[PDB]
This record gives sequence, C-alpha cells and structure tokens, in this order.
Amino acid sequence: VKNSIIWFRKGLRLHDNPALLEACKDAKHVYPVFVLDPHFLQQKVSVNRYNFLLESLEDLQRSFQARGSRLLVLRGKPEEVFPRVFREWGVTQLCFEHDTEPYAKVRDAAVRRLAAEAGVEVVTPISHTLYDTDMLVARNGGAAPLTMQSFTKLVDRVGDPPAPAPDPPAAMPPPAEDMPSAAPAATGVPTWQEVGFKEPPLTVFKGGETEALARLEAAFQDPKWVAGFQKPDTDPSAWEKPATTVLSPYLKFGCLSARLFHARLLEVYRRHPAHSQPPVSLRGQLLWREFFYTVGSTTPNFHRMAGNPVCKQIDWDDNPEFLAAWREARTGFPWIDAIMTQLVTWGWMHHLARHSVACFLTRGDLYVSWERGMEVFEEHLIDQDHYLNAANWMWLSASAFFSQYFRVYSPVVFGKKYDPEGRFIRKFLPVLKDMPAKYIYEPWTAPLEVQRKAGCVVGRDYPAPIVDHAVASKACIARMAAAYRRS
Ligand SMILES: Cc1cc2nc3c(=O)[nH]c(=O)nc-3n(C[C@H](O)[C@H](O)[C@H](O)COP(=O)(O)OP(=O)(O)OC[C@H]3O[C@@H](n4cnc5c(N)ncnc54)[C@H](O)[C@@H]3O)c2cc1C
Ligand SMILES: [Cl-]
Repeated sequence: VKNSIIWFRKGLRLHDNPALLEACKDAKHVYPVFVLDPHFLQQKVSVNRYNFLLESLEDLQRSFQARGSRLLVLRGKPEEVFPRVFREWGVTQLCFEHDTEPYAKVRDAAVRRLAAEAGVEVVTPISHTLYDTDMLVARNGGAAPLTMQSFTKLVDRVGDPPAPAPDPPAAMPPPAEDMPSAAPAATGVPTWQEVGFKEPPLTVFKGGETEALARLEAAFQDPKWVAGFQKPDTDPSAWEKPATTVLSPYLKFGCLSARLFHARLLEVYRRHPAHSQPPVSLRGQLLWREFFYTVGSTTPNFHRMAGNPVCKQIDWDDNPEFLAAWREARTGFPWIDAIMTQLVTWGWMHHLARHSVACFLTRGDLYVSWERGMEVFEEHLIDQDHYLNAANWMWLSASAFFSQYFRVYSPVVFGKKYDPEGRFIRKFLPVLKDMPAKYIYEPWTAPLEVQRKAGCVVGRDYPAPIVDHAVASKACIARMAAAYRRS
C-alpha cells in the first residue's frame, strides 16, 4: 500500500497545493507534517511573525480535522526526524513544495538522500512562485534578467503562469492509528508562550489560509480598485484601511497561492480594458516578487554585500549610535519614528513607508549599511522574505537595481503630502497626540509654550533630531557620487 507524507515548510494552505494532491492520490495513509525546531530561539525572531506562523498552523489543523485528518507538528531537525518516521509509518512517498532559498537547498538535498536510502519517492512541484524560476532563466539564454523591463518581457513571451491546482478531496486518508511518533501530545501546535516568548504579539493581522482568502475576497470586492491599481500613487499613511492589499505575510508563508492571486487578476483585467499595466499594477507587484526571486536564486551571496556580483561596494559607516536610534524609534523625526514603531507593533508598513526609513538609514541621512537595517527588518516584519527583503534594501541604498542617488526623501516633507494633520503620527506616537499639526513633523520648531501646552517637551518627552537633514543628506549625496565614480 501507499503511505505518504506531505511536508509543510512554506505553502501553508490547502488550495493550489499540487504536492498535497499527489500525496493523497491512491494513498492509504497521509501524514501532514510540519517540522518545528524547538531550540530556534536559542540562536532574531519577533513574537509577531512567529505567532503568525503558529496561527497559520492552527488553521491547517482545523482544515485537516474537517477532512478526517490531522496536522502533525514534529519537534526536532528534519535530518534527524525523517529517517525515523520513514520506517515507522512505512512511508513510500514524500511530497513538499519546492523552495529556492539557500538554506532550503542544503536542507532538501539532505532529506532527498535520506529518502533514497529508505526507498521513498520524492515529488517536489513548484507552486510558491508564479513560474518555474529555473525555466525562466533557461528561456532567457541561461542568465536571469537584471531589469524589470526585460523580465516583464520574458514572462510575456512565456505566457500565463500555470493555473491554480484543484482543491483537495473532501475526505483525506488519515494517519495510521497508534503510531508513537504521531501521538497527539507530541504533535500538537504550540502557543507563543510555550515556545519561550515572554511578551504577547501586538499585530492586527492574523495568520492562516482562511484569513488569506478572506483578505483576498475583500481586495476584489471593488474591481475598479483592482483594475486601476497604481503602486506609487497609494498612501503610506493610511492605517485604518491600508492603501494596498496587505497580502505579503500570507504570500510569504504560502497561506495564499500566488497563482490564484494571478488568476483572479486576469479575470478582472479581461472585463476592464483600461486596467493598469506592469510594473505599477497589482500584477506587476507579483512580478516584482517573481523578478527578485529569479535574480536572487541565481546570484551568489545575494543577502550580503561582499561577494555579491550584483551589489555595489560602498564604504558605509560603522555607526552603532545612529543604528540604535533608528532601531529604537528615537531619531527625533516623528515620521521616521512612527514608521519604525509600526514595524515593531504591526510587523508591516506600506511600501513607501519602508522607503522612508530605509533611505533615512542608508544613502539618505545616516549612511549606515543596508545590511544592518536589514537585520532589523528580518526580526520584526511578519512578511520578511529572504529575497524580497534583500533586493529592496539594495534598491533603497542604491547598491543594486536602483541608481538615482540624487533622489533623497525628506523625513519632514514626505509624509506631509499625504497626511498634513499627522493622523498616522498621532496613532503610533501618542506622545505627540496634542501637538498642533503645524509642528507635528518638526516638533523641535514649536515654541516652548506650545510644547508645554501639548505635554511634549523636546529633549524630555520626545528626542531632538539626531541630525540636520539638510546637512546629513548633502554629505551622503557627495559620498554616494564619489563611490559611483570608481564603480
Ligand atoms: C526596504 C524594503 C524591504 C522590504 N522587505 C520585504 C519583505 O521582507 N517581504 C515582502 O513581502 N516585501 C518586502 N518589501 C516590499 C514591499 O514593501 C511589500 O511587498 C509591500 O509593502 C507589501 O504590501 P502589500 O502586500 O499590500 O503589497 P501590494 O502592493 O498589494 O502587492 C501585492 C504583493 O506583491 C508583492 N510585492 C509588492 N511590492 C513588492 C516589491 N517592492 N518587491 C517584491 N514584491 C513586492 C508582495 O508579495 C505583495 O504582497 C520590502 C520593501 C522595502 C522598500
Ligand atoms: Cl521628498
């Protein structure tokens, strides 16, 4: 008989799961498995993203139980767990979604070799990205495109991505009974308290495939908004109703299929001929994700500067004080500090909000390496993606892809074009809730009587600006320009 394992790493969903479909075909028993390293905090990871993962696992548990099955959360490392459950469950097939991250290639190669020794077949379909990213490179002549212009024309020559896979059957082959490594107590989904975290999560975004589909439907409730979507025109200060879809944490963990998202977009585009085109459209946003995945998976040392063939070598400053003030949201610029407070509270900010704080830390004001603020984003972002976090930080620092270092965002003026009243600032920085709007972006310019009346005295309740933007940006521009000369 056939006994299979469907190994979850990414792709925490039931819809568009060709690996799950194969595992259930002609199967007597199916073992849904997620492998959790219980010593991961003994390394970096915030409770916001880790609880998002746990909430996504609890959603899988209810979905499997509704189909007569169960999700098994095995504790330990995959290389040590799988050789045991292969013989214990009489496994003949192992299925999991393909992953192109560096650690994923080392891990999956080791489990493949262990599966061959136990006579287990390995089926690894592609469904985390829109396309077979290795196919895109081969179609382009053996090298990945380096511009969105040429990449968009590559996929247009390939055609539509594959259609989403059909839903799994209403009843699934359950795990075998009385298997010791499948005991319920050892295979349950833990809470954030049990994994070691002390402080509770504060994000307003809940994980799971169910919430992902619900937020997807809410996005397509207004087809004119989907059709005319222009990414650079959205509002970074919108927080009650965010200006974009906020589907990034669900695409990161695979709670939502990128191919289902892409198929729903094509349904809308066929009915609206004046719809927006790449790269500014919603489809173009999925293409930015596919573009950086294609470039990153074929570039060595992509998440670093040294040894990176696509990254420009700049002599960034080793300034721990600027990094600490930026990390702890005490730079003195309320627009910057409010965004960084949103980073650690929600784990998500708008794209242009990430532009403001990344430009401020790097090529704009503080001249700190993009790798340092990178590690800050990697800790708190609930949508942190190894290839997207890296490529966009190389973009904002003018180290890769982007080159117009004369475009420097202002930490004072940028947010005021969207939110002159500072409603976004008063939300995440309640110390300035009573500050008049004339000074909410420049509290240090308010007279001392205004500061006392509002209960926010600069230097006592809110810090002074760490730098003068006119002075700091003038020096940073002249240092980026000289670097590009030797480049
Ligand atoms: C410094 C910096 C770091 C970033 N780090 C991440 C990260 O770790 N994870 C991440 O998902 N995005 C990252 N981004 C990209 C972008 O800011 C987010 O994808 C976006 O804010 C998510 O909001 P949304 O889901 O509403 O996007 P929408 O505008 O609704 O776009 C839909 C989807 O397209 C993709 N997408 C959108 N913009 C980009 C982009 N610029 N690059 C790649 N894919 C994109 C995402 O999967 C997103 O969910 C980063 C950007 C910057 C400037
Ligand atoms: Cl500006």
